[PDB]
Amino acid sequence: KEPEQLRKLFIGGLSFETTDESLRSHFEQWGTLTDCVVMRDPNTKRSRGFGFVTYATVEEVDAAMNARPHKVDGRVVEPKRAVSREDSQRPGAHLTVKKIFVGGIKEDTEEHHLRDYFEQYGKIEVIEIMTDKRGFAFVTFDDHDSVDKIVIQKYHTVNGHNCEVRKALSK
Amino acid sequence: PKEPEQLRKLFIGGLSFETTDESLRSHFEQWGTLTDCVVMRDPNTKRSRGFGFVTYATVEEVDAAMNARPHKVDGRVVEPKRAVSREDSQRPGAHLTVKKIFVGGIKEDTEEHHLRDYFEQYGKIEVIEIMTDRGSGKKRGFAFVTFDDHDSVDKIVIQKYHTVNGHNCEVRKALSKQEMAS
RNA sequence: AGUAGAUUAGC
RNA sequence: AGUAGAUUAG
Repeated sequence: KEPEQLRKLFIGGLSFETTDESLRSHFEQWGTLTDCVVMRDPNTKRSRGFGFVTYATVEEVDAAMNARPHKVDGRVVEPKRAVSREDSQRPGAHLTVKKIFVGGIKEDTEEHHLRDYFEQYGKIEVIEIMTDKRGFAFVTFDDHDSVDKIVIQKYHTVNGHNCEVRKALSK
Repeated sequence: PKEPEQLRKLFIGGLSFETTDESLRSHFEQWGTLTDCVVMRDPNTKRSRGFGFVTYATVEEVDAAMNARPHKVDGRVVEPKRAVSREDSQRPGAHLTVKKIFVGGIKEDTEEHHLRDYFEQYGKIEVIEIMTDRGSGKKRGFAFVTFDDHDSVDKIVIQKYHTVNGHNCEVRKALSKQEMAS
């Protein structure tokens, strides 16, 4: 089957009223839910303002993301690809961005190589190979979910060779 | 439509210093087609650095090569391992040989057969141990699995996600009680 | 002494 | 409390 982590969305900005039951009845419009939970404060039992929805298939996850915007219990909420507990500890893991850093490209790698591999994740806006070639490049998408789909994957083969993918940064 | 290059690549450690790209190739193409084969050399001396990489066309061929250990290349037994990505190679101890993994993030209803059901596919299991807290009696949220061949572990840690009992869980090479307090 | 690729952070 | 799951080191 497909790994649980790839079938899970993080839902940001929940209302205090939002429950496992209310969250479920909304997001089950886009598929079957293997799990649906609001994270609550262990001591107060207040909602902590976010939850998780898990579909049976990644297709259903994709459908829910394609049906943005999402309003739950009177509140616009923010669904994003669920970053694993391990990757969540890395700085910038949770930023909403449209641009990725691509490092480890070989010297004969051209722009159409990068386009051929990254098209599958979403509409590409801009590709820029760094010149001085220094072995890295930048790709800009029009939808942050395109980036999120990319960084939850481990390997990326461009022109027959692995390369590392990171969210592009401000500093 | 291939399989990622990183999963098709083996690190070959301990090469004879006379081994070349071609001699390394003629040995390892006995187990399949090689999309690449290289001896790593020092940039200034051009001398061999004592290790290389071979990449097969399919991971199936990688498995065949690993199942044919030991491998003697140009008179010397070499040590082939799953090629750890440059990114993962930067963390301490990434290349140490272990048969035992730490498994963290298992739910309270996760049983011993759940762990065995998922990890069997990587190799013969020797020992599974779910950690229960003394003084409380219930599960602590992690476990340990011991395999019979380190390559089983190496095949596990080059994958990203591991769904045990319907939930993701993290896998790390196990360190000793001493090594951890440090 | 030894078996981890290093041209993987933009003007 | 209010947008990252600490029951993830024996």
